[PDB]
Amino acid sequence: MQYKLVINGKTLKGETTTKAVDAETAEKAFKQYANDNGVDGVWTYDDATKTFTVTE
Repeated sequence: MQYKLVINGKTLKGETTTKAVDAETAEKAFKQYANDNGVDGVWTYDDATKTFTVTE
């Protein structure tokens, strides 16, 4: 499944995507991505749209 990450950061804002077999695998990839880019926010996940959102 294609999962989407919506980033609402202080300085970095946009969207990116990743492909994974399940949501937990996608979450790990996105949490690594956020750490690599210096984003430290709160997360939500909406199973209906397969979208994660992170806000600083």
